Amino acid sequence: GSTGEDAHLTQYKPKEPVTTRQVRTIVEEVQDGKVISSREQVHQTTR
Repeated sequence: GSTGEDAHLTQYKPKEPVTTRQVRTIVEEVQDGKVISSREQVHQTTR
């Protein structure tokens, strides 16, 4: 009987009892994936 196969990430978000940083507000924006219109490209199914 062959063994199974899977994957996982060893890294994880550390949960501290108290954070020094106030973290009043956060941001997350990049140039990539801007999506100006996404109409120039043409896609269709194999049918």
